[PDB]
Amino acid sequence: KLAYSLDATASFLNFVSSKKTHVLETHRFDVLSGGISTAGEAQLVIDLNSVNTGIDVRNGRMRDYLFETATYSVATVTVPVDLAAVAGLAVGEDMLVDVSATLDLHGVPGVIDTQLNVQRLSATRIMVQNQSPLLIKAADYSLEAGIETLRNLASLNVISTTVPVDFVLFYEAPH
Ligand SMILES: COC1=C(OC)C(=O)C(C/C=C(\C)CC/C=C(\C)CC/C=C(\C)CC/C=C(\C)CC/C=C(\C)CC/C=C(\C)CC/C=C(\C)CCC=C(C)C)=C(C)C1=O
Repeated sequence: KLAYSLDATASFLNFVSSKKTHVLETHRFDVLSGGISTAGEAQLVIDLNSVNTGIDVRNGRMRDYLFETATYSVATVTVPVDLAAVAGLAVGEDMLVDVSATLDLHGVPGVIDTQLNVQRLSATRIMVQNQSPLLIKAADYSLEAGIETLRNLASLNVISTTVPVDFVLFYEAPH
């Protein structure tokens, strides 16, 4: 079934908000899962209820009014992968992989065309990370209404609708 499992505790995915005059804050999802099937389909499942902004009231507002987690508990990324290309990586070697990754977020699947860095760490372990800075536009996933609700709740003049995302994921073959 699975050629690789996500090492959930070693892996992270962060996103960055900006409010007011460039007050940047990096937030995280504390719970990720995933794997790569023997049919060559890599998946990352992001637990939207695990959002961590450092502020409990804010976290609650993001769950309820932004992601609407009672409807959308998770966001799922799916990426076809060449398992032979990954297998052929020497220990320590990297490769760039151009992907059309599907992101299912907030009830709107969309494609992220980006480049990933894949590096082999051991006979069983690989590290996968965004090669380049990666931006998500809220409006692409019908999240701009959510951001406006957050802005109003916090009495802010402006919150940016463009959100950088960074991740470092570790996938492990069966040992
Ligand atoms: C009381 O406290 C409060 C405040 O502070 C005092 C506030 O500021 C505020 C105001 C609030 C804010 C400033 C926060 C506003 C929040 C904003 C702007 C964020 C909006 C978020 C978004 C638009 C999106 C969030 C991002 C995600 C869900 C991540 C999506 C995931 C992405 C893009 C990753 C895609 C993955 C890939 C391309 C590949 C993944 C790799 C694989 C599958 C492996 C492949 C394998 C191989 C081998 C190649 C409130 C309400 C408050 O209550």
